[PDB]
Amino acid sequence: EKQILCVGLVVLDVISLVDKYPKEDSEIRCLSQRWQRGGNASNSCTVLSLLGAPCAFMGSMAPGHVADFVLDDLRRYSVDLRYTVFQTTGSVPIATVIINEASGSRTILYYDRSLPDVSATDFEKVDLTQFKWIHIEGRNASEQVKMLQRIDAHNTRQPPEQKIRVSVEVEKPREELFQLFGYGDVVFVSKDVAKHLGFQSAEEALRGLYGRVRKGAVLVCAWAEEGADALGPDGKLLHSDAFPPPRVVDTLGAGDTFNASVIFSLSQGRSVQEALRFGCQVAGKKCGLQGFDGIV
Amino acid sequence: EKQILCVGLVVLDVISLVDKYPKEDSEIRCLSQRWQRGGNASNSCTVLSLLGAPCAFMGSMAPGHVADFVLDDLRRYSVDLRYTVFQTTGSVPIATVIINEASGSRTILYYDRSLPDVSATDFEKVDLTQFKWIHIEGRNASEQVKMLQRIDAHNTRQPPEQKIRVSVEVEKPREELFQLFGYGDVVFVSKDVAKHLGFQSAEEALRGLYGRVRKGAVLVCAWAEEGADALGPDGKLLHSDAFPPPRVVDTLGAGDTFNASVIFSLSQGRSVQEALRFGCQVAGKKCGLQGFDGIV
Ligand SMILES: Nc1ncnc2c1ncn2[C@@H]1O[C@H](COP(=O)(O)OP(=O)(O)NP(=O)(O)O)[C@@H](O)[C@H]1O
Ligand SMILES: Nc1ncnc2c1ncn2[C@@H]1O[C@H](COP(=O)(O)OP(=O)(O)NP(=O)(O)O)[C@@H](O)[C@H]1O
Ligand SMILES: OC[C@H]1O[C@](O)(CO)[C@@H](O)[C@@H]1O
Ligand SMILES: OC[C@H]1O[C@](O)(CO)[C@@H](O)[C@@H]1O
Repeated sequence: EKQILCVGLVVLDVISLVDKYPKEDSEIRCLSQRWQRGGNASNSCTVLSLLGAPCAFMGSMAPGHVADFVLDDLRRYSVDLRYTVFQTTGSVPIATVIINEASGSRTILYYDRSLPDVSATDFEKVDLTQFKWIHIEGRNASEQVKMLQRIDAHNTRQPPEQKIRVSVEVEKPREELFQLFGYGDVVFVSKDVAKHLGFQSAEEALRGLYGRVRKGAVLVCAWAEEGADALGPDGKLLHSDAFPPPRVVDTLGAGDTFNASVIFSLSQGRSVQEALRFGCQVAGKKCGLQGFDGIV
Repeated sequence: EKQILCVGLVVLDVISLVDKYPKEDSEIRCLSQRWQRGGNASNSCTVLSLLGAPCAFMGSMAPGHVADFVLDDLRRYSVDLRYTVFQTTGSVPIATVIINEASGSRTILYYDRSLPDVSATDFEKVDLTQFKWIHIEGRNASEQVKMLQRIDAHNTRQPPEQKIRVSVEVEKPREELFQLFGYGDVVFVSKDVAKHLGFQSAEEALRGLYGRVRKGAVLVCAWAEEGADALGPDGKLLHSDAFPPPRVVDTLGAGDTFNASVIFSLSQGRSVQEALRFGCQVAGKKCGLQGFDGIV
């Protein structure tokens, strides 16, 4: 089977579990603290690997002990690391994550460490014939548009059944990312992006943004407890309710779990309605568990 | 001049500066992140060194790069490290500190790493003749009571002007620490401890706890924006208003700055009223500055 490639950034999540959300200006004893490999596209590889899809991760890396921790972790999941881009400057970014044990909330303090991003030129080296699906985590959009253009160009020269399917995620409310709406077969837009653009529900977001996707695309917007919606070319609004666990313990990476699961379901040939439901079910199962392993 | 000894624990503060206090379940970009040597008694040594008092720090240490960072930092301040207790298990504890750039608040998530504490037996090795003042950060009280007993025993055999002056801090609302109230010439009790015991002001706390200190002792309770109070044997309540800076930027270690400053003022022979005022002034100056260096 051909692999699913994810392009994005691995992050070191340094996770502090507390029994309540820290009141400002207090001192609180943490229940525990752990390191966990993170990053959106990186977490999606974890879930795709767990679901049984061969996959490859492409991101920048800076050698060192943090590098070794996260790369060792990806290897444990049998994620193909062929296209790691080693950088000679900067370092693996760090996210300081507070998990409220009472609600499973996650609050993320993020700190850029100036690691250079994967470039269009880096991407030119990928052997596209190896992949049946390529997922791109939106970050340095002007370069990513070039990567997406290279995939399109490849696709024109292939039969309908050998075309690489493409998804993109637009998760941060940053202007430069919106151009990515117009690329890919599947476009994931976050609730945060939606709300930043003045939309109040997944349905408003989809109706209000659909005109920006490429002809034939499916636009997907997950909305936490309210489930997830999608809108395709036929104009039909699709929805799944959320499937919460009996007790929500850890929502760090729930959206990434949703994304990977939708990608997997669609790549298996399932309908958008089915993918939305599967996505919500796996994400909801993940929320009732620490980390990712117990989803299967 | 004889030194001032502080017994306590060095902590690595990993500090994230943000422009607002993180809303639960959000993602926020940090303005910056830095390492800073911390720990109560450890921060007090920093300030005493800056004020021009020769001092020594005694705490547990676990070799490694964190150790090297904090020990190198203490050496920069010319703090005597003769009595470092090297441990072969556990590691230097880590405090994850969120500083709200808008208010200077500090919110501390603390994570024990099972480093063994300094013991009464460790303390027996100290050459008491070297010190004119010994400050003890309240932690493992049953052992610390033994250290305090050894200092008392030493003192009985010395002239009034060669007696070592002693202070203790009771900062955490933990039962085992309250026994320490009955030791030392100067007893610092925190606002947090006071409020945990049902007191609503520094004055209520002092009137309500004075019966627990040893005959002749001065009990001190700092109350942030409301200044600091003290109560000695003569029954007179003493007070200084706070001296806030024009802009409060960083209150991490303000209490430790207050403690060190009161200790310094008293060790120089100043009155309790003067020490309280000096303590409030140096602390307030420290609050308008990142870290400690600019206080002098
Ligand atoms: N609290 C919850 N209860 C039940 N299901 C949830 C909950 N939160 C999220 N989900 C499911 O996860 C899907 C994706 O959640 P999303 O709103 O994308 O969270 P996220 O902030 O992107 N997670 P993270 O990857 O850490 O950023 C939602 O559509 C739900 O189906
Ligand atoms: N916001 C403030 N404005 C002005 N002065 C302050 C302020 N906060 C503290 N101070 C001064 O610092 C003294 C000690 O503050 P305290 O209430 O002990 O804070 P703290 O929580 O122990 N600091 P830290 O060492 O990080 O735990 C107070 O008595 C004041 O004199
Ligand atoms: O992108 C930074 C952060 O977002 C996440 O990927 C969650 O989706 C975290 O794992 C990572 O630390
Ligand atoms: O004791 C743990 C924490 O308390 C402080 O000493 C402040 O008084 C911090 O510097 C340290 O990280």
